[PDB]
Amino acid sequence: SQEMETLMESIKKALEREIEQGAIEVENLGQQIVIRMREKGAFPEGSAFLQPKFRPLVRQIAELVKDVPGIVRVSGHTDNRPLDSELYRSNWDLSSQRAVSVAQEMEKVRGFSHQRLRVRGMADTEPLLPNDSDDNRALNRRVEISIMQ
Amino acid sequence: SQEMETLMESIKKALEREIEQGAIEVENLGQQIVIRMREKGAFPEGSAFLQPKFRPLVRQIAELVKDVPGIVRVSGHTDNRPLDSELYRSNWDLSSQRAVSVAQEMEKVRGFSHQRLRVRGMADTEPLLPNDSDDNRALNRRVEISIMQ
Repeated sequence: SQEMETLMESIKKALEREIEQGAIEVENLGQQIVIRMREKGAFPEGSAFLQPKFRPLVRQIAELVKDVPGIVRVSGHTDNRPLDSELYRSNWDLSSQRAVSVAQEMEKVRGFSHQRLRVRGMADTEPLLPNDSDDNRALNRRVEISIMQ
Repeated sequence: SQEMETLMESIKKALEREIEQGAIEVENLGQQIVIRMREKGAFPEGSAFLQPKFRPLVRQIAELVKDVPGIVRVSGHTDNRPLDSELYRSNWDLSSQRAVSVAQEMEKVRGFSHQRLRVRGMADTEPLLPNDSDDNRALNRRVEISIMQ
């Protein structure tokens, strides 16, 4: 587990500003490191299109973990509001596509193995917060990258 | 698992016909029941569009499992051939969207808990066989429904 702690703090350091700005949270979860990335500044609402300024952050994360063993699971999330858009068939679709964008962006980093990636759409099944206000529903719409040894 | 072993037989007998044809395969892996649906007959090649004749089979599976506890994880898979797609951005996308099509169909069944579902795209990271023949690749392109107690 030595590599877990060194890896976690290494990420914490490299992402210091993003963490301080609330755009990212990094915490240990059993034998996995979980990186949560807020919707604001990463995706436009209702869209899976990864936003320009966020691409490099994603690649940085990929850079940080490329030399570590273990599955990299990318998971998209929505709030519990039914979705009305013509582009996506449901919350499963949108949460799924968001994880797809991030995974596609990570595998562009040379040395980051494609084989390590797993993509998940979680729709509204794993809330962080009760869906009882706008601020909360927004925090639930994060994308998560889980590093699993 | 006795609730599972019963479940499994209920499934094996429910889908005996399709199990014969080779449309479905039912295995048991640990405390989990895996249903593998063959690409041919369920999805066109290169498409996440669930074929009309295959929809009722998916609903039937949702019916058979609606009464047991446990996560229902739907996973799409591809072979390792690069996707030549207008419609899909990558094998993550296509494999992902296939799992979305199946999940959306299952939750149309009354009493089936939306909250149980998980959607994953595995691309080519979990071959059942090496991608060295046309039969093998066709086989790798299945979709799986995993029932996890």
